[PDB]
Amino acid sequence: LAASLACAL
Ligand SMILES: [Ag+]
Ligand SMILES: [Ag+]
Ligand SMILES: [Ag+]
Repeated sequence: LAASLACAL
């Protein structure tokens, strides 16, 4: 989940 946030942004 954390990585998905960083990736998205
Ligand atoms: Ag991305
Ligand atoms: Ag990415
Ligand atoms: Ag990604």
